Formats: sequence, structure tokens, C-alpha cells
Amino acid sequence: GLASAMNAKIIGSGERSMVLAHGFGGDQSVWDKIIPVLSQSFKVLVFDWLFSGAIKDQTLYDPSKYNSLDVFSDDLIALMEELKFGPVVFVGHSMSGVIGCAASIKRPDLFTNLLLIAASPRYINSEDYKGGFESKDIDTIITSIGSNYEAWAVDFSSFVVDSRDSLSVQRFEKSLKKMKPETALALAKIVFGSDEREILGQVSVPCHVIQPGNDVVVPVSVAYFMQEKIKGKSTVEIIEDAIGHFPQMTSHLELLGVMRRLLEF
Repeated sequence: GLASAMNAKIIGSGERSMVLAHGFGGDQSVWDKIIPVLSQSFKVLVFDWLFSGAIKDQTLYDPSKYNSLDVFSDDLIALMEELKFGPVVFVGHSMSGVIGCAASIKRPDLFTNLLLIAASPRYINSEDYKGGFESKDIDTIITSIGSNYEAWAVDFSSFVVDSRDSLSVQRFEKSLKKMKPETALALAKIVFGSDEREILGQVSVPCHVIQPGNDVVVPVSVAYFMQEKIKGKSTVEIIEDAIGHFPQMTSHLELLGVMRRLLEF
């Protein structure tokens, strides 16, 4: 029953298969600008993660089940199996990047390539690793989500979406505001406090780390960290004029250029 709950759709035709997986607080409409071109060359699976505001039944998401990022890769594989879909080029935005990595370790046979878009294995800074945020900042984000959610959604969307693209800032604000605030909080704990650094060494499927030139959520060094740690073939592609965390919304032709180069279409 995962396909109906997750609003799963396969868009396009032909012998190439792709999955587009949205990130924190989003839904599948984040892909709207690039899905027309991609569907000319790929069968594209899009869906909403069960935390999304787009899920019709907002009571489905249980933080007791969703207590680590690991659980989402199980959902992904189950959905692909239910759809008899694969193997795929998996395109994962943000949290979905490491989710796709984990999925590829669980089922290497389902994943031909991984494209990670502004992905990070860890946001929290330590002595040996720079993720972009101090632990105290992550805690404050979460208490902000849990104190005045709507205000937080306005501030957060303005923080992480290219301020040159007001329409995209508003689209993401809208998506965030559709979330159940308790679900957003539960999710933020496991995403913003994640540590998936150790799984990278197990990734054997070819990987492409696509990184905005200036993203407050992911410092450039994280992209190069992932490339270094990933076992299989791996490249880093910087989109130099990309700002913020949503290049598929705010630098979409640049992103399609990179994808065309990487995937030869």
C-alpha cells in the first residue's frame, strides 16, 4: 500500500529508469521544473516521503518507527519492489542523498547510479569534521520548530532557498507549512542530528556528488568529504552560480546540464 500513500507516480517512458527523491519538509512538486526534460529520456519514479505534508493521511507517520534515516531506505526499496521498478539512477536531494546511499548498500542490484544533490552525512561540527553547524545551533532550530512553527517555516525557507528566486522561496515555505508541526520536529531530530559518515565507505555503486557553489546547509568541504569516503567511483560537480539548497528549483537549467553530462542524455 506504499505507492498510494506516498503518491507515487511513474512519469515518462522507455528503458532508462530514474527515481527523484525530495528532502526535508518537501514533496514531489519540488521536481516540477526538471521533470519535463527528464521524462523525455527516463521513466521517472517520483513520490512523497511519509513525513510530507502531501501525505493525505497525516496520522501515518510514527516517530517511533522513523527513529533513524535508515528506515527511509527500507521504504524506498519496498516502494520500488511494489512497483516492480528498477534498477535505477537514483537522484536524491539533501537527506535523500544518504538515504539512497544506504539503499544501494542494502540492495546494490536496484541502483545503477547515485546522484546526490546537496547531500550531507552530518550537519554538526566536531574537531575532525565540519558539517556547517554547531550542535547548539541544531538544538535551537529544533526548539524553534517546536515553539512557533509557522514563523520558523518562513525564516527557514528564506534561509535555505536562493533569495534571487522569490517564487521558489515561497514554494518551499508552502511545502513546509503543510507539514504537521510535530512531524517536522520528529523529522528534524533525525535529519539535522544525523551521522551517516560511516556508511559512505560501504557505497560501491557509482556516485555523483552535485553541490551548489554556495549553500548555507552544506559547506563545499562536505561534498569533497563524501567523494573521498565513497568506495565506488565518485565525482564532485559544483554548480558555481547555485545558491542555497534547492538547485532543482533555483538553478534548474544548470542542474539539467550537469545531469545531461553525467548520464549522457
